[PDB]
Amino acid sequence: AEPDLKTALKAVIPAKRELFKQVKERSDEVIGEVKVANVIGGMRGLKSMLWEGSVLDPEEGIRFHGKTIKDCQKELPKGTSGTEMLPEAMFWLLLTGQVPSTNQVRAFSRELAEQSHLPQHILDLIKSFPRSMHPMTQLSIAVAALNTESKFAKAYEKGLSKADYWEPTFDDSISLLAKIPRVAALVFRPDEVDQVGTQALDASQDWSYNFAELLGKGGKENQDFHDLLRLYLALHGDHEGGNVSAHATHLVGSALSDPFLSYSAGLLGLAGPLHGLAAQEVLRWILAMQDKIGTKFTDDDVRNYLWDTLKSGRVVPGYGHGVLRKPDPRFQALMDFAATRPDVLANPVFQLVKKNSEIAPAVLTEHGKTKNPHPNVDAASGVLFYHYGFQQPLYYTVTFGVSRALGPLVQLIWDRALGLPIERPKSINLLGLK
Amino acid sequence: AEPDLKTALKAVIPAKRELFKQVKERSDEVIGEVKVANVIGGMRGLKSMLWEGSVLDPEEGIRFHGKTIKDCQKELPKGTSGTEMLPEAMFWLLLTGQVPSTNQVRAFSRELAEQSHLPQHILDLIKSFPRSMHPMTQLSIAVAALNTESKFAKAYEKGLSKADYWEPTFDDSISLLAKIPRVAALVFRPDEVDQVGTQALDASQDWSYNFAELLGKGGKENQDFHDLLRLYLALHGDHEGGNVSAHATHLVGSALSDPFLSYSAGLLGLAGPLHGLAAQEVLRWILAMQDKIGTKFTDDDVRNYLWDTLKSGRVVPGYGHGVLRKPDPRFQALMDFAATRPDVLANPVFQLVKKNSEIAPAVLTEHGKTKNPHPNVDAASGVLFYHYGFQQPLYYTVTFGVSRALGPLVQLIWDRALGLPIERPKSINLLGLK
Repeated sequence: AEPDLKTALKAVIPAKRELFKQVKERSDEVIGEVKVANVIGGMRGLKSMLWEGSVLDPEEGIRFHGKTIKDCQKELPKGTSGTEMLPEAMFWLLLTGQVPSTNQVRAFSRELAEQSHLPQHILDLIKSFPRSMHPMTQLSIAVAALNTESKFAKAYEKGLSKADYWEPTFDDSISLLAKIPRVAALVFRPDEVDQVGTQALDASQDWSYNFAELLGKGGKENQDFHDLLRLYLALHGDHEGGNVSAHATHLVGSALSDPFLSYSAGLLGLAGPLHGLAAQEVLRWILAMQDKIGTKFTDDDVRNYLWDTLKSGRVVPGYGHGVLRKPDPRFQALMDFAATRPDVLANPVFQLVKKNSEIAPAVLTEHGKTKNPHPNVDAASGVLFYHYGFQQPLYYTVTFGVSRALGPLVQLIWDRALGLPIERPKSINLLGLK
Repeated sequence: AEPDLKTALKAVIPAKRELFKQVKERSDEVIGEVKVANVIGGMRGLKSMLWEGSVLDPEEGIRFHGKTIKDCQKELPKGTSGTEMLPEAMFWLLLTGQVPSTNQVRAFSRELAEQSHLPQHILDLIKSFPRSMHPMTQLSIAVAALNTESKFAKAYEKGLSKADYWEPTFDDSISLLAKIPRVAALVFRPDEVDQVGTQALDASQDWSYNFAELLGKGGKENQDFHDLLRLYLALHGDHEGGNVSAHATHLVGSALSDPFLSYSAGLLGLAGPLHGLAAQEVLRWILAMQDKIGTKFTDDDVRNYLWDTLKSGRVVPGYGHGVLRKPDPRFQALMDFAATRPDVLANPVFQLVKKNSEIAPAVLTEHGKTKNPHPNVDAASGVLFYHYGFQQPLYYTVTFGVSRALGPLVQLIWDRALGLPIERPKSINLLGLK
């Protein structure tokens, strides 16, 4: 009987609190400059928040406590079936700094499954949504409505010591994490709310598998989709604090709003076109290209389509977000998953994504307008979901929403464990900058 | 007719765009330093965001395009009846930089009343809320659900010029502003959704009056509450960008989420105990003090209570601003309103708030820990709502929610008009500060 997640976390809290004390003695130490560029540039490049679980390496890409995507694919536990790392395990790692054992992960998956259920009022609330309501709005709303179940909100109202803030924060995070796939499934399946809302989960089986089950893609016939979904959810869990969904969650949480409310704010940010639409834009762009170039096509047809796009003044979606000298290692992980699956490699839409990734970087480099010409994770994700029958791009941010619960909830727990204060920058008007 | 609000705004957009260009030539100018204190201190004192409508003067308090609270009380238009400045007028002033005429305000009030109506699905959504759901959660959720009516979300989806982002943003802001009092009234009155949801508003009357009407406090017998409600909503509209409800709105809005979604995020922040509970805390504290000091007390009984509170390690809620060297001029405005009304002066609980404001500052100064020991607006607001029959403090943040739509929506419109980019600071881990 090995330590469970809460216990593992308690063990590493004291070293973090100590590290925090050491850093705090250097409060007065100067680490950067603020320029006008930063004030009017949405704080671009201004190092001004704390985030523990992930740091972007300029050469290796995103890393979780120093572990690369490849380190995680090897070290982190897998499901009962399949080849891919579990998001639960990624969560463990983000929270504790440590790789759980398989045994530990199975026990955590079991708790997640035991807390998956929803109050009747949430299902009633979802049933009131019109068909036209955007799925991200549905997801944000239903997550915020679960604040009726917040142990943190109740304990704060009863009186709670600051040193105890993290415990009910942790309990609400696990609860949110357990319920969010079922909420997402209900957004996917508006006509099945009563049944999907109360469908009993296989408690032996993992978080992604049970999400797949609530989407109507369970069983052994879908074990490759399960592996995809595990991988996707793991890869998208956390990417530093500066992205809007993470920052919004931190910010709202810093006023001591519970995690249901805080992540709802994160999801309202993720609903924003400049933040959660990249995977859809890419799939749309690839489909259009396929339509134009035809199903059987030549390296030249692709290469010259790219030139036509760039000479029009359009961007090539899914390329060049990064600072890296190579592809986003999250992209590479998705292509490594593909390489083992012959039916995916036989899909002409995937073949076009792959061809494009061998050709577009050189085109973008010659063209010279983007700082970095390499693919990011959004270049491959949409297509892989498309291949398994998720052919309505509008819902792809929903899946992103499920994944992006992991990192921001971890940071909330830590924010509370350390006692980080309310987030309060200082504003200035344009007249004031002169 | 004189120019309507939209037109007045278009006239001042080019000068702001020009001013923005002048500031942008100075991008490279250095205006501050970033310390470790700032990274671990929720960005405290880091001047890093833009906010146009309000700037805090260290001597005069909050100012709106350079106008004090007293400048606004004198210059700004009033209702058909009453003595107090209208929030609609304050909105005009925040948006345009200019005092509207009375005629202009009446025309804007008429539009607000004509757009107050709600879709059937929002009333169905509100009916699904359980009695236990916190009122702020209800308000945040219902505001986000109105994104079904967003002109900005639809226009972005169809394709829209970046220089035209502000127009649909403006239209969604006015629409939100028009509907939010009716949404708030429904949170106050869950048993009357049928009537309060569809009740036609008097178009000749102002925004606060019609809010009062939807709360079940319309008519001539309530003309003083109307004036209170006007004053309160005006005073709380905007207080720089750094507060959580403002910052969250800006932040989520910078990813181009529409104003319904963006202000919903603002309201999830306002639902945080560290941001929207101050009026409640103060009222609870004054009532407890009243109970303790008894029927017959002196200045010393009160003075001793203050010492007991501070020696316990507790704060005196409603006292102590971060910069300002006098009472908050928003407090003074609320006490000036009281002084005119004999009914309010006959309230024992009001008399105790006033006594405390003549005594506590000297006590807090002697004690020496509270940085500036003067009352702020939270010292007086709760009691004045209590006097007019709002006797469940749980709902006081809802009223705050209505008011705080004004400033953040103005800033969104400007963010879009100037083309401000997505808000994206840079995070760092604790190990990284070493």
